[PDB]
Amino acid sequence: VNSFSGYLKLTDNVYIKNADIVEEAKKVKPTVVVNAANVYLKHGGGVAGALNKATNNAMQVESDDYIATNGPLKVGGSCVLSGHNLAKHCLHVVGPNVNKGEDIQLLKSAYENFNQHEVLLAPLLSAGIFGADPIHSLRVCVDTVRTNVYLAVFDKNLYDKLVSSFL
Ligand SMILES: Nc1nc(N2CCC3(CCC3)[C@H](CO)C2)c2cc[nH]c2n1
Repeated sequence: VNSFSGYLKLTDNVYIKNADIVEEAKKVKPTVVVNAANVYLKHGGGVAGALNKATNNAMQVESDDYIATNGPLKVGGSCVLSGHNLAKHCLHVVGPNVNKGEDIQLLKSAYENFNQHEVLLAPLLSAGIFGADPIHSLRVCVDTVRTNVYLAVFDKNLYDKLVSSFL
């Protein structure tokens, strides 16, 4: 039993909800919140920009130190950093950005990072400003993640379309 509330159960391990991931994180304080990161951990917009704003830019400060030490992530890769006031940890995961020409096959690799964590609150990778089809992203998530994933979907219209079209 965990503290996630009001989710629709999609499969054995995947749950979905129409919710702002920022407000969901602040209420649940999950062990792991997933950020829709880029390789430079520059959290300017989308889910990343919103999560960082909620940390009063502490996420960005921590991220800049991480990059200065380690260099950029790989597309499809991840790193674990602090969750600040939102979660114990933030798993920064880089899904491919279609608006940069990045290979969509890397979306499966991106979701594989979730399997290193027993329970996660996450957005749909490569959705929103990353330019991929959120329906496809959900399919890859379901077919790749084996740990317990709670998806927060910001747009109510998109949430209903995801549910109604789910196979
Ligand atoms: N669950 C959730 N998702 C977010 N994003 C941003 C927009 C897209 C649609 C294009 C990509 C995704 C929809 O879920 C993911 C945000 C941003 C702020 N808060 C959020 N909360």
